[PDB]
Amino acid sequence: ATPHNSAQVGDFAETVLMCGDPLRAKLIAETYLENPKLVNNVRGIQGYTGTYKGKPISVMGHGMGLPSICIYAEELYSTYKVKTIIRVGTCGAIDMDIHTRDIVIFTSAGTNSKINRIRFMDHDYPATASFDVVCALVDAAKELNIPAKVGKGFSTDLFYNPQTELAQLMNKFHFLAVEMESAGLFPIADLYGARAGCICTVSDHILHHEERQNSFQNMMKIALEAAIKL
Amino acid sequence: ATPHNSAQVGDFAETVLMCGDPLRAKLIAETYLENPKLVNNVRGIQGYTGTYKGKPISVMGHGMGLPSICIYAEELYSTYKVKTIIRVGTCGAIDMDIHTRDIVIFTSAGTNSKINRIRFMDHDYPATASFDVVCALVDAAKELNIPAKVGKGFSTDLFYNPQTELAQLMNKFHFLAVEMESAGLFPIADLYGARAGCICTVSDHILHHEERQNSFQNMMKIALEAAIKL
Amino acid sequence: ATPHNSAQVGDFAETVLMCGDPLRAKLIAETYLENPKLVNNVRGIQGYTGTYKGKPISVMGHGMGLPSICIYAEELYSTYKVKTIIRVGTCGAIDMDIHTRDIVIFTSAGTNSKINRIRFMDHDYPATASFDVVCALVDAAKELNIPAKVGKGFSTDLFYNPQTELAQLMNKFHFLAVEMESAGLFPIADLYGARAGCICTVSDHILHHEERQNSFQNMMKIALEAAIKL
Amino acid sequence: ATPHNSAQVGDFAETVLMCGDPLRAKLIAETYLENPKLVNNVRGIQGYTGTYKGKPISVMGHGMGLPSICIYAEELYSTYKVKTIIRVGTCGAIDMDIHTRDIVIFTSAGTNSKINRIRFMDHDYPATASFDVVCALVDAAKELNIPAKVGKGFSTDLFYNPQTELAQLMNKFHFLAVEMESAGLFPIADLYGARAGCICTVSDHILHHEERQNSFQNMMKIALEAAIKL
Amino acid sequence: ATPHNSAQVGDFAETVLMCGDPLRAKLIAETYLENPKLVNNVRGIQGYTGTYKGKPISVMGHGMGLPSICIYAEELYSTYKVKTIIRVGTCGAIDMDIHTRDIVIFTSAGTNSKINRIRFMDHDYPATASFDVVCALVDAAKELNIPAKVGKGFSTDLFYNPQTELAQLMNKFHFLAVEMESAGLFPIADLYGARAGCICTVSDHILHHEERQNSFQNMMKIALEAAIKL
Amino acid sequence: ATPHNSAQVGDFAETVLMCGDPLRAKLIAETYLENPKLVNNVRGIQGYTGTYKGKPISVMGHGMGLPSICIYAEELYSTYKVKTIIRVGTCGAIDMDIHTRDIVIFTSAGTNSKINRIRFMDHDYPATASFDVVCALVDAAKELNIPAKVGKGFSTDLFYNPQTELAQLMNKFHFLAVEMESAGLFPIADLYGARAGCICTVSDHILHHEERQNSFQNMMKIALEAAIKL
Ligand SMILES: Nc1ncnc2c([C@@H]3O[C@H](CO)[C@@H](O)[C@H]3O)n[nH]c12
Ligand SMILES: Nc1ncnc2c([C@@H]3O[C@H](CO)[C@@H](O)[C@H]3O)n[nH]c12
Ligand SMILES: Nc1ncnc2c([C@@H]3O[C@H](CO)[C@@H](O)[C@H]3O)n[nH]c12
Ligand SMILES: Nc1ncnc2c([C@@H]3O[C@H](CO)[C@@H](O)[C@H]3O)n[nH]c12
Ligand SMILES: Nc1ncnc2c([C@@H]3O[C@H](CO)[C@@H](O)[C@H]3O)n[nH]c12
Ligand SMILES: Nc1ncnc2c([C@@H]3O[C@H](CO)[C@@H](O)[C@H]3O)n[nH]c12
Repeated sequence: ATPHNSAQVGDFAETVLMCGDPLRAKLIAETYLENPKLVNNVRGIQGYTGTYKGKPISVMGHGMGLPSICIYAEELYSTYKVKTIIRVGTCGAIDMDIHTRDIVIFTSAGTNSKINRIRFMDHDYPATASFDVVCALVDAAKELNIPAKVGKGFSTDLFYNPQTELAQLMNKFHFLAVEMESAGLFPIADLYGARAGCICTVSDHILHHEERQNSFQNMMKIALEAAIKL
Repeated sequence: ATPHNSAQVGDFAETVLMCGDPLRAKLIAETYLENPKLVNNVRGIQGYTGTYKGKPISVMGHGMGLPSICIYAEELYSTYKVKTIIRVGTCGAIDMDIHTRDIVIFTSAGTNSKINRIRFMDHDYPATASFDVVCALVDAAKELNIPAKVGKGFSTDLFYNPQTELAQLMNKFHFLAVEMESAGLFPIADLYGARAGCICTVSDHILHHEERQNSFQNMMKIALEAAIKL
Repeated sequence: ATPHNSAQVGDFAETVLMCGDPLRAKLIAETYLENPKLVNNVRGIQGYTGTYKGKPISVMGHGMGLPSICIYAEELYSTYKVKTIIRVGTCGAIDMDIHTRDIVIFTSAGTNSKINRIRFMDHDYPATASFDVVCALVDAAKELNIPAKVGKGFSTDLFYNPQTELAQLMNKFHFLAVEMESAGLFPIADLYGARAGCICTVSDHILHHEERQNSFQNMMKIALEAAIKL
Repeated sequence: ATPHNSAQVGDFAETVLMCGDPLRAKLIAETYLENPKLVNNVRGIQGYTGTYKGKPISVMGHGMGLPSICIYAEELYSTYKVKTIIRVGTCGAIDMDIHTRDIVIFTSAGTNSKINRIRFMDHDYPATASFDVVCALVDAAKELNIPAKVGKGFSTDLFYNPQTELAQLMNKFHFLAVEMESAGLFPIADLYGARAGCICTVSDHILHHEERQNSFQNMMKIALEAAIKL
Repeated sequence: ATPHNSAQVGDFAETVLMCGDPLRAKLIAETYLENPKLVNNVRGIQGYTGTYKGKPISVMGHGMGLPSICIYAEELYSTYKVKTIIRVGTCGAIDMDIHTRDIVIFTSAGTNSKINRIRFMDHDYPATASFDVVCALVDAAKELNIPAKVGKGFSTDLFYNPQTELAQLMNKFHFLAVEMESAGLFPIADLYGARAGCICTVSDHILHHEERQNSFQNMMKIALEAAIKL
Repeated sequence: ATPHNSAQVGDFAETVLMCGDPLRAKLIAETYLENPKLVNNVRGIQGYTGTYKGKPISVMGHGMGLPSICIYAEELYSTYKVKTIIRVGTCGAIDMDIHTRDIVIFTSAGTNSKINRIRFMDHDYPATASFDVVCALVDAAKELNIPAKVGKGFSTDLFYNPQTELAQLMNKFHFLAVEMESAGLFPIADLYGARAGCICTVSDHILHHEERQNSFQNMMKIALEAAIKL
């Protein structure tokens, strides 16, 4: 149906969990979904659809960077009529009080990208996570009683950032972590009157980089349960 | 103590409700606070401190525009050691599904101002409301069972906006309303490791402008109760 | 008539003196105007109209910041058909040769605001004071023989400026002082084919902060006489 | 060795051909390389190393978008000491005189991304292809006598571009096609004193979208031969 | 002494009149100066020094565009210790009330150039003419009783401006005319604590282009007399 | 025919060599052209037309700066129907491996100017030299066996650059030299579906400034021969 998706309308669940790593998405499909079926693998993207506790749910990779997830997210809402996209994955801690292996739920995401300024008449668009998804993710975290920090994230265009001072500036403003997609995903959801959210497990710390899967499985539990709540 | 505040450290409660209209703040102090005392009136700003259900609370005007509230907010967190600032007031509906007299709770605020880009190395800072305050405001709204829409707000520098197309662009992205301070307030709270939030009652609709105090008193109830919860 | 002015067309003189402090405006009305009448107090803005040496003249507060004065100024020219707005007030010296208590007449004003770029296709708009008003203010200063420095001003959006290097950069370019409205006022006057100007008394020095009312009364004399000349 | 590459220094040839589609890279490795060995598959990126006409050569996917290829390209030059990266792939024709199935060799690439402005003090960096690689690609095209258009490319951040007028603007300036990586790749090569180039086969036309593999195999022949020449 | 001036310190008068056309400068030197001597002709720039009513005065071309006059102006203030530069020349009327052959005295100049933003931390620098020079030029105009309009000018980087809407926007803001140097000249004078001004004769109208030398000689009279006053 | 050219269509050859210095252009016309005739001298621009090895060719000055060459270049392509403009001249070495007296052929040019962003919807336009002209210039250099470096150039708006760090940033990215026109010339050629190129002789080094005509005559030989090839 699309240049990046061979699947047809209906093959994707109304709720899709996405992570950058396509192999991670395959793993997630085999590990948590029941009767998972490969619905799209254009570009090895590993798009699957199965069920969790009886409900339809899909998992697919989204690549790295705002331009990448923007392609997939817009096609999903627009063509495959998806309603909710929960980004799942890793990120780099910024705040000194945030440590590796911690779980973070984004309320919103800043960015050094130009995409949102392009779509918003060169103004400041607040890439905000859908309050529904934020609440569902936090409640899931509370019900499962899994500690999770909630707050600002930062979607960078440069994993290897030349502006070495930015890290400290963000720490002063208490940004929790850095990843590379949220800032792009959120506004697209708004455009389609749909929902988006993000939950990540800190894989490294950018201000002083210091059992890893345990944190990941917990994050997955939260995303999954939150998906059902939604 | 400051160029805009005659009061001294301790005169202000750790939680302050602020609105643009200084007379509105005087009214709020006389109407909802017990034993309200004028603690600052530099520039007729009408800063009062009293109690609500036994707890210390202050109300003060903040003028109109990001530059204005930025002055007051930074002095409060920094000098008067305030912990929470809940902006209370009016705003203009953008979204067609939002009508005059509706109540809106901001998750965040976009802006055509340059302030946040100045403080954030010319990047996109997501002016986000403190998740605690957003939750407190929403729960108060739920407990009081008062309908309130939650979502993106927009803090403009131009009440009379030359860019007449912006209104429709924002409606496409589902921004709820427009006011003139939130985008400035939120980042300052982050800088001081403190909290900020905003709740407004739609006084007009910018896309087709269509009992007004009733909506205001309800909004005040929510802000007040949320203040206690915090 | 307007969301910020209860007065009607004709209640305001064709020449209005404005300052940020509403109480200062009340003081000015009681101290220099004859038969002053409160014509607008929406938001405690303290708008009065009286006469000086027989001629009709109004004084009103304009709040702090470009967004604030922009609201008032545009309503005045547009709705109340005002012809001349002379901003009166305080400011912070930048230039080392300018000392506290000095009087400054702005030829123009720079700014870190985005407003003028928004109204001028993202280009450099030179927020310039009306040559008539500049001349009237300087001549008044000469006739009264009151020393006054004439030159560039700077309208900041951040009273508490994070960019601490800006102050020195401006001193190198010989900006006289900093305030928070002129840059917004001037272009609006141009749009309405009307006039605007600004005269301030240095209340503090930002590069080395070092009887204060005496300087203020002198500034007021100049503004007042210049108003008559216009 | 890197967060995105499991391989070690020496596993990659000094010349690497990269395309967005990881499956395409696997295909290229199986189809044109002799004794291809998977040297990196972190994130299913499909990184192989084999030989072409006796010389060492690697092929790897780079994902979609500037942020993506920027990660891979910088790690390759920096860590794996790669000297030449030739981007191979598809693109969308812009120019009316360019038709689907045509082959294009980029002299340089424009972009709506902010990455280059971030690394170049907010100025205009001309993302230029290494003259050596451009010449090698063109000579290969001449020696093989395969028609190929040479000129400007455009690396977009938005496959689905909101600014629908851009396409025509680019056609007026005679940009040949649009893809999503070149603009990011070129400057990185410059930084490492290394080389980069790009050759694409038009898969679609954005101004009037109108046997496809034949054009692809030809493009591959050129890239491959040019690699040997380098 | 400089890469663009063969003359040495002292060869130039402290007051220099400059125009874009080098032949025009030669003409001005032969027509109004007594005992004019060629002090610099690097690049055929036609730099002369002579006397007017006994006082030392120099005239030199400055080429077209901000980058050009910026070179000459900075070398003059810095190396040749010039104190006052009065730009003399032609310009294009913008305002409908301004007609060809009219004379205009710039209070300041806007611009679509990036130079001032580069030297002013990306903010809005108000390219303002030295109040002394503006006054000297206006008084000369009054004493000679030669009608001259005073107000905003615009220094464009594009004589052939792609943005065809700008002309009307500027007419709404009442910009008097357009030329290509003032915006660059003024800030440089500020930097050197020196003076600069500009007076032009409208040679064409950009909104409806409609004896020409007569207007020029009048403009020259004003510049010359103003030079003596300074 | 134009405000800057007295000549008429046909007076200029389809190939024109341009340099900033008008006297240099006169010299070039007298030194290398046969039967050179002055076809335009508006503003002492020194525009000549003659023949080289029997073919029609014109040489004209273009002043200093992008705004300047932009005027001349656009009039030439548009009005005088010129097909190829080869910029000839001097420049300042940036790269440490480039020394005074070296010859440089630009593949493209970066810039701190705003012109290209104005004509390209505020995006990154890659000011690229026509591949034909680059090839013709390089082949001429090869056939004459005259060493010449090929690569990125930088067209500055500020000969005296306040941003002293830029020089080192450019050296890290391996920009060869700096001049003041190329970035403006290239995009104009693209707009008119015509060709442009640039070849310069390093007159100074900006990172450590260290027989000069010999290098110039060699550069001229290359430009001239390349002109014939085109
Ligand atoms: N410290 C970090 N910085 C940027 N991105 C990431 C990530 C995520 O993984 C990828 C970068 O490695 C990308 O998809 C991003 O979302 N993990 N850690 C990161
Ligand atoms: N439609 C509207 N647009 C912008 N601001 C406001 C407001 C609020 O009141 C003031 C503008 O009238 C300002 O403080 C803003 O926060 N109400 N309605 C508004
Ligand atoms: N040093 C300073 N910086 C900025 N603004 C001001 C002012 C004026 O008073 C207010 C800031 O205190 C604001 O209205 C501004 O115009 N005085 N001194 C100032
Ligand atoms: N019309 C088009 N627009 C943008 N990118 C592409 C492409 C390439 O394929 C991906 C987008 O589909 C991305 O990697 C880009 O480089 N092909 N066609 C394209
Ligand atoms: N309509 C116009 N637009 C831009 N510049 C000018 C000029 C002046 O002459 C040159 C442009 O022709 C340049 O130096 C500029 O200052 N005259 N008329 C102009
Ligand atoms: N180091 C340098 N920096 C900038 N421009 C130049 C030039 C050329 O000569 C003029 C500046 O002197 C201008 O036309 C530019 O293209 N030579 N050396 C230069």
